[PDB]
Amino acid sequence: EFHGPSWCLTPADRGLCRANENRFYYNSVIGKCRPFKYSGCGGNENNFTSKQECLRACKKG
Repeated sequence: EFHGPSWCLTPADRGLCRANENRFYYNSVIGKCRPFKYSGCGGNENNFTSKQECLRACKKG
């Protein structure tokens, strides 16, 4: 059904810069966006800052 992009089901990038942030990662198992300590610079393009945007993007309802 979906084309299958390459940045919504990728593993949460957490290993590059050195900053203890808090981005919302979309879990492909439960579907809910679980916040994770994002390193910072470098990583995939799925680093959300809120939860309403994470669901409105990969879920789109």
